[PDB]
Amino acid sequence: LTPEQALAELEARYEASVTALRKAIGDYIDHNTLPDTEARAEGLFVYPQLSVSWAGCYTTTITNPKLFRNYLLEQLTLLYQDYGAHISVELSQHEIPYPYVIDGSTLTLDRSMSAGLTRYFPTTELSQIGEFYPLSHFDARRVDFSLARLRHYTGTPAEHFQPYVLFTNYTRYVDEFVSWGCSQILDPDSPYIALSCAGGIWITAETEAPEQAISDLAWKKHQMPAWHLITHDGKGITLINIGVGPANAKTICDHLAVLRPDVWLMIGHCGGLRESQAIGDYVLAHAYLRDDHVLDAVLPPDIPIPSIAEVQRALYDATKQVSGMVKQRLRTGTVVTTDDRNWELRYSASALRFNLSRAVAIDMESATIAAQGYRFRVPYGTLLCVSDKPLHGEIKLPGQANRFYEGAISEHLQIGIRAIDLLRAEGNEPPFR
Amino acid sequence: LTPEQALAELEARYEASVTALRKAIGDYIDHNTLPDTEARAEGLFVYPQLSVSWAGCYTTTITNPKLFRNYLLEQLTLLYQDYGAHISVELSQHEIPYPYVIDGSTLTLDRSMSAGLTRYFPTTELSQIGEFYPLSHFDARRVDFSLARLRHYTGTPAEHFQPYVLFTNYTRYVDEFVSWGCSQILDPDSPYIALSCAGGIWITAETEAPEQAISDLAWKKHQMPAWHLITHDGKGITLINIGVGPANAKTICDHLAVLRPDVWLMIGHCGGLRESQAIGDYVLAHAYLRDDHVLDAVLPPDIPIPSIAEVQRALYDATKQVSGMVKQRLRTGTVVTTDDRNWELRYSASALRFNLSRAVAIDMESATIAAQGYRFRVPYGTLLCVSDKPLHGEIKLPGQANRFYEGAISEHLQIGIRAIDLLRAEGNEPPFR
Amino acid sequence: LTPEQALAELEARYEASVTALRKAIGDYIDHNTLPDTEARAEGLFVYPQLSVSWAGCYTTTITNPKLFRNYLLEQLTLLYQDYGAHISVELSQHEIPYPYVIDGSTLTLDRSMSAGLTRYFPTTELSQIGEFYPLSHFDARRVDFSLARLRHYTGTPAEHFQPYVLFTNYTRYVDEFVSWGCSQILDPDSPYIALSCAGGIWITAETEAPEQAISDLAWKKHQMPAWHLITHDGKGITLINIGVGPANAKTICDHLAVLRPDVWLMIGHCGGLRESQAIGDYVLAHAYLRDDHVLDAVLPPDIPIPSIAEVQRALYDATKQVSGMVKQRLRTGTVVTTDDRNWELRYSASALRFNLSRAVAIDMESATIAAQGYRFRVPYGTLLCVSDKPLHGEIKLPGQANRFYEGAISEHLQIGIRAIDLLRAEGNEPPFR
Repeated sequence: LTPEQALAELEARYEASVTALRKAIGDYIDHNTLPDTEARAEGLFVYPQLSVSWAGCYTTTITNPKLFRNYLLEQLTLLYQDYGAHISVELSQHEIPYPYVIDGSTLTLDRSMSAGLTRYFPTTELSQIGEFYPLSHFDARRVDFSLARLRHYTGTPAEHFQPYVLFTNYTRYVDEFVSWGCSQILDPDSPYIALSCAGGIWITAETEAPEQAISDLAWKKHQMPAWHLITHDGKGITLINIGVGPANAKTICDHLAVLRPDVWLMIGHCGGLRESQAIGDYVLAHAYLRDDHVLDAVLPPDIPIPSIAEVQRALYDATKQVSGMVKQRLRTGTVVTTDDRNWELRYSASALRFNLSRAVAIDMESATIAAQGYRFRVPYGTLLCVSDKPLHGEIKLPGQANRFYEGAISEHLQIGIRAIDLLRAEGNEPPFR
Repeated sequence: LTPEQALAELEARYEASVTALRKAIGDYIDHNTLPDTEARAEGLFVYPQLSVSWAGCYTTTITNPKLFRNYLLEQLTLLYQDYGAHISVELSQHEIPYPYVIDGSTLTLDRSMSAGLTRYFPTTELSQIGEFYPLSHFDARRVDFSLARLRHYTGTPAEHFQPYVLFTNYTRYVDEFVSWGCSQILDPDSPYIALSCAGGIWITAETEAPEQAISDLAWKKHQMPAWHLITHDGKGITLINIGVGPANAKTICDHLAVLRPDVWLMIGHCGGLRESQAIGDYVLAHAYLRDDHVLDAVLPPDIPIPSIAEVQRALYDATKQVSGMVKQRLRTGTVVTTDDRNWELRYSASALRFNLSRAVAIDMESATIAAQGYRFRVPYGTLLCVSDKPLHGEIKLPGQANRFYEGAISEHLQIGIRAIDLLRAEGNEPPFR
Repeated sequence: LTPEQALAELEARYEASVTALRKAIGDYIDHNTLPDTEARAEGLFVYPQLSVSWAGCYTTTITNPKLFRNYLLEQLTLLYQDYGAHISVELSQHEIPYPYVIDGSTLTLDRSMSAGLTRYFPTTELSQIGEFYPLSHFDARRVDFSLARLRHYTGTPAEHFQPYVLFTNYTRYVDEFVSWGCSQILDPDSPYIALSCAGGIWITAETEAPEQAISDLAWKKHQMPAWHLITHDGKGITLINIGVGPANAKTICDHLAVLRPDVWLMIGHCGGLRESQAIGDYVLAHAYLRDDHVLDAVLPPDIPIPSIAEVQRALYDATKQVSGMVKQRLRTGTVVTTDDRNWELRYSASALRFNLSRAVAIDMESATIAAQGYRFRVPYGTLLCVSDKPLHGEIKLPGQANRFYEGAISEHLQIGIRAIDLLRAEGNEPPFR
């Protein structure tokens, strides 16, 4: 089959199933009626299934054909002009849980109606989330489970996310990014055409008020707000403010992997461990020592996490170009990651390991992001800036009086954006990439 | 010595030392002059030291005699009427780091001045923070290290904290508490006389505007805001919004232990694990299964963490009185604590342990607070409310559409406050309690 | 002191002490006489000691000033024109064991004389091998312990070793290297002037017979023969045939580190693990998975072993230039190292790890050499060539009928030598490098 037919059929089947389930819920609520157990067994509430045969056959269940349109289309056409494969679209035996299809009702229901919904209708089973080979990394019951939480943690629809992701932990970066984006949109000759903020704000070049992009209500309701800078093609920039901790940088990566991004970058601040370092110097990681106890059950510390040559070259070039000069202000080394925000009180232990690995800086998130980008096959990077010297009696705090690190906050972000630009300019494994 | 003399001498010595250090910094900045190494060796920049002899002698260095006045006074008078002890006050050989005494200058200094300050003046050494026996749990260099971060994480001065602490993780509780406090202050016959909010807002009964207590800027700048409801005696209520995670509930406890509170209470929501539980039911913990990897290096999981009979009795009585009825809406059991926000994806492992311990609920903070209250000898409690049923297909999210858990948010807080009231109504170990 | 005076004094003191000990042994053997315990306590049998003061003072005992002449001289002059330091030379309190000074006698002694030598003369104590800071990595009692075994394992004097070391495991490489060197020496315009073979053979351009360099008696007596290609300056090439196993590649590195080489290169063959690989393709390592149980007590597997950018760039350039074409014949990946020569019989276990690390090849020595070059601060590299496909039913043996891997043995060595040439063309830490 030509891929266009497959896409159209998938969309039609998914729409029919969702509409049927919505109407069944509606008339059960409003008339106390149950659905037949025979017609429902005719694949009435089931996900569409796609299979390609070329050695063997690979089948998976698709969950949102209208959101993954470009990715699915290019992956299907890449296996239709270079190999010999047959494409089949049919109905599966897995059912759509009802909490995922609520977009036209208001469940102001008492306990009896909730019990009836739980009893007579499909629900989520934890034994499910986790012709004989898988075609993609994830099935439908996991992608749909993750898309429901992306909209809750972040605050923006999942249709807006862009392929180049930046992570921060300091709100001044957010202010700088919003200002720079609002300045760039007004430029007549620029790819960007719109800005989407957390909370449901859509700013274009024809809005009377540009002074509501950064409101204080966003940090009230959403744990990890995100700002997207849309492009006409679909190649923009996304900024996510994860926070502080190695457990908040793992869940967001888990939920964000299902969109298949193109690159993850980390931009933050650390604390130097070498006497030659001065506040305001850049650190580039080429190896990570993992002291965060998360991910030790699925990826043991014996497994080595390498670096990616292309990303490091891009970061070095961007630093050289933007800084306008770098053998003394930029270092390359091993960064430590810990889940203990008060490691000083136990320093006398950690010191031993800090000597065996010849570490250069310490932070709290980079190793977890690198591990998650290794597990899900996403390119990753890191570029940190020294904010204090804990071991040499110049210890400071993020947000307090610091006139040398606050100066280099509007230039660190420029280095990150230039790295993204340079990366974009150039260019048992499941067959989908 | 009578304790009054000891208190006066401690205050005078501390004030003299702080003033001397401040003036030395000032004239070094403004005239490029250094201090003598001989007069400075006359105990010019040193903490006062207090010793009591009664078997043996105990000595510690005091850091802020005017903040710990009541505690020190009662502890010293309790050892002067029941034992035979001699009290001595002198000068120690430990020096006051300069970052702790900056309250009258503005260090808009370049790199040269910062280097000079680091070289010619006392600084923080990490080998220090961690007549022959200790008189208190902590020395001065640790109390002063913690008081500097209490003011940064929270946003309020350390002189306002109250002895009865409530922990939450859901901002609706904060809104309810602020409203109830502002309503209580206006009552002519009530112990409370003022409210102190995060960010530096002081509300009394004679303020024109009571509509600025809860602003959205607090969540922008401070990670863990706190609201205090002051009382004339010093017996009020403190509310702290720690957040989500087992690593944010450990650092705040580390920094808050040095004020010697009277009780820590935890008020939040969990996810039920038993089929008989309905959304809106109360869970009371009598044992904790610790799956959070923090604190496993200083308190191994073999050590048992018991419960406190007085606190559990108070919580049961408060629930019975406020709820106005409890053998079916209230359960007692074992709660699990995990650092993985997506445990469902790995459920098939954890299930085994969930069967061996006969668990009743799952949450993310209670076990760490209980362990920290065990280490520092502070009474602790816990009272959770079921918000979803993950294993039985009724899984929900905090902040989403939930009309049965949002109803019992103005009554859960009342149960907590009544428990605090009931607890207040009644009533190698260092000699200080 | 000017460094020349220090060198002359060190040489004179060492020569005097060695001569005194030799004569004492001689006259004890030939006349049954003992040495005085008072004159001997005048520093009569002691190592010279060198100290430099510049912050603090560093002292170490020198063992062979006439062999380390250039290294010591340049390190001492580098600290005399860039810093302020004072140089002192004196006598230490450590004694020279007699087994290290036997170069003029023949101990055809019975048991009585051996017992007398052990009793009345200094001997080796195992508590010793393993003004207040160390000036170099090793002291005299360890350097002298290692120089005695370099001459036994290898078969050549320690004065001939060159700074650029190549490791092999296949004797055909040795034959090719000997032939190429003997051809290069005869060239009138070439840096090389002599060849030194294992067993004590010295070949120059004026020898009648060039057909005795490669004799079969070398493999009889010496475990790890080495061939040196001397240069007039001191910049030549050394080839060492370590053998097979991860325990023979660790002891030779231990003993060879004390000469401070400039680069270690590994050249061997592996077994591919990817279906796209064909026999005769090159693998370049950028991360090592360590399954050899040696070195797990001094460098745990948690510590990451990075790669060196300069060496990898040189290897890539050399492959591109020599091969005369490389995106398909050259791969970059993770190599596994194991101490089990029959891993196939247990494959069903190792497979799991082979999937977590995305490995590309398997060998038996590279990871140990990389770890040893990390511990002693020596640059390291690796370039392997595929010889069989164990997992895809093309398994072969080294030395058996293989007409595609035997062709690329005279070109692999050329790539290694070109890499050495390119590296030479360009260009709590002890102060000596």
